[PDB]
Amino acid sequence: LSASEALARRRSVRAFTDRPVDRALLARIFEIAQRAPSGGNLQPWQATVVTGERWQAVQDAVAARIVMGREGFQPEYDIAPRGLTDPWDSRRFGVGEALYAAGRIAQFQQNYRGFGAPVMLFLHCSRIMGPPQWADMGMWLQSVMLLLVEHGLASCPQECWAMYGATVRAELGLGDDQILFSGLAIGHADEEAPVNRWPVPRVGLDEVIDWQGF
Amino acid sequence: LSASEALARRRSVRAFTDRPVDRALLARIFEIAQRAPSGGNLQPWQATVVTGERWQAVQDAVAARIVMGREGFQPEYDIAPRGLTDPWDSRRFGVGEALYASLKAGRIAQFQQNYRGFGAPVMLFLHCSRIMGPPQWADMGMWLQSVMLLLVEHGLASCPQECWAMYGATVRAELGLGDDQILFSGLAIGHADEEAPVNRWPVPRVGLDEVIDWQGF
Ligand SMILES: Cc1cc2nc3c(=O)[nH]c(=O)nc-3n(C[C@H](O)[C@H](O)[C@H](O)COP(=O)(O)O)c2cc1C
Ligand SMILES: Cc1cc2nc3c(=O)[nH]c(=O)nc-3n(C[C@H](O)[C@H](O)[C@H](O)COP(=O)(O)O)c2cc1C
Repeated sequence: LSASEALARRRSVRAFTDRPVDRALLARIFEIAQRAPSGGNLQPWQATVVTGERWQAVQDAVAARIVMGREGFQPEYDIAPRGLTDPWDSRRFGVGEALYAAGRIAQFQQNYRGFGAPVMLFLHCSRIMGPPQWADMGMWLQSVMLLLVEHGLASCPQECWAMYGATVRAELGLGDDQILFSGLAIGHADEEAPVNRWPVPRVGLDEVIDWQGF
Repeated sequence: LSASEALARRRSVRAFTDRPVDRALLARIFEIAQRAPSGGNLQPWQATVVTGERWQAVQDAVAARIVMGREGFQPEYDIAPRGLTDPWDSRRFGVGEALYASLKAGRIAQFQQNYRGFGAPVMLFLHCSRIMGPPQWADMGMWLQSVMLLLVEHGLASCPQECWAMYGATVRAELGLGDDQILFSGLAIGHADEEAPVNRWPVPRVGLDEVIDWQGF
């Protein structure tokens, strides 16, 4: 499977089968993903991969947070930018309706069970790391996501876990020197599920690339 | 070429031939790279791709700052974390070893080549709105790595370059970008000189032991 095809076929999967994931395969995938670049070769990404009973523990700890209402929230940072304008948000609303086309509470709690993935990756780093190092983490993460598709697996990046970073970090036994960026649900896609088959929009290049001197 | 092979063969190339880059191919690489994910599908990345005379103007303007010594610096942000400790600090000097081994004064001289994109014919400047936060910066990395892998797949090479953020204001000026924008990084783009010493040394990575923790398996 070519990089183009991997890129094309990678999507945020929100329904996984219970087909087990080969730990050997994941390990091999992480080996190659480490070839992602990073400023100064800092390789600042760190990951705690959980499954089974531990993975169920994280779910329950956060579940406890969730019933606490707005008091249970423990933001690691600002997920949505303060000062998001509505022309930016129309992008999320464009994908937001299509995902669906109150009830919302129900689907969003599925986030916190990783949409049924058997494995959950938690991507974190030292609190000393700055914005370019977070960009390095993105490079690694997208490397992982593409390798998963190539290898017959699927994934869903989830920043929703950062709503409860401290709880997650505590449950993972990570120090308060670490900060949680995102979760990544991992597993085999339910490839007959509707939520996994709608076409996902992107803006046109006219909104992205400016050419000069050509 | 498979995604695994792309990941494996992608390196930070610091010696390019002067074979031009096909504008058409670059355009085709960017529509596919746009399939990168992003929080909320915000797609926060923006890029200004320069070549020829424009790419020469950016070079000259930054060179003017460069001779100003350290009084000329215009950092967009903190490139290296201030107070960077081990294990991390040993990692950059170690790759620093291998990069120069395959080549004070001369050391300095080579580093300044950064500001000519190591001779690359094309330079992409990746930027975004200043409203964007750290998670949006990770979104940009996701996009950038998509581009770098697609290049490799199509026989092109690149060098991501944060060195340009040392003179962000000047670069933004020469590109005509507003101060609502912040420059993250450059990406030098071109055809790799596949006999260059600088391009053939094996690039180290830490073992998974330092990266991955497994729980419940
Ligand atoms: C850093 C990051 C965090 C994300 N967090 C979530 C999340 O918490 N819940 C969710 O449903 N999707 C999440 N996503 C998926 C995005 O909504 C998705 O990538 C975007 O809508 C584009 O859709 P696609 O990836 O299927 O192509 C996240 C994506 C990224 C890159
Ligand atoms: C965001 C970013 C900025 C970078 N900036 C520079 C740079 O300014 N100069 C340079 O020589 N290399 C730069 N690099 C390349 C890294 O040094 C390189 O990725 C690392 O040593 C690993 O080497 P490799 O990518 O060839 O495997 C940058 C990489 C990243 C991700």
